[PDB]
Amino acid sequence: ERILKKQPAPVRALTIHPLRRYESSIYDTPIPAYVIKHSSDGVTIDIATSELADGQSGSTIQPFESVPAQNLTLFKHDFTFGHLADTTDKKFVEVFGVLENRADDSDFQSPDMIIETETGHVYVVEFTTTMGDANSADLAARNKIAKYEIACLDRSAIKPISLYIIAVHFNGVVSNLDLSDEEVNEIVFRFRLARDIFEELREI
Ligand SMILES: O=C(O)C(=O)CC(=O)c1ccccc1
Ligand SMILES: [Mn+2]
Ligand SMILES: [Mn+2]
Repeated sequence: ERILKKQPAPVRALTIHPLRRYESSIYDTPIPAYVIKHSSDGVTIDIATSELADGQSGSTIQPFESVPAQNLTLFKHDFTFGHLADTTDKKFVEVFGVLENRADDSDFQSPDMIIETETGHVYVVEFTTTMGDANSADLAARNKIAKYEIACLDRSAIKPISLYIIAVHFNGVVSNLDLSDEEVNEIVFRFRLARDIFEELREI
């Protein structure tokens, strides 16, 4: 029995912390070689993690990164943020039930994460990437906010919601999380490697 579930009710509202621009500081860091291995189910990326220095950026990458067939088209997105979410996409209805007397499209939207805490707070997290610059990253983040703001606001009448975004570009991150330099660098480092592996997968 969990006592933190027995607290008075929090304010039921939508909270959005402001977006901030972060710059990567990956200053000439080893990037691991890779070989794309044919598998029964999708591919497995054989990545030479032994080439990396202990604790350098990229230390969250696994020696063998499985990419099942069903996750292939979102590889760039999912490899980039794979150290933060095992998987992505959870439907609103799975956490809130149907909002109104009748279901509608907002019940079946699925941001990359919907996290419910014992204290009764819900965190909605959306990841996105861009091949553009920091200005393109800020625009992609604002587009994800606009995509989910209505569903979050309506469901905030049930449990309070905080909506977080991470948008990655080649040289940094736009996010309303409060990220360290090392956390920014991990996201960017994985995105940069993901871009490389993608140029190969698309040719194959
Ligand atoms: O674009 C993103 O940032 C997504 O997180 C997309 C996503 O979930 C998805 C799922 C199924 C089909 C197309 C996109
Ligand atoms: Mn998604
Ligand atoms: Mn996403």
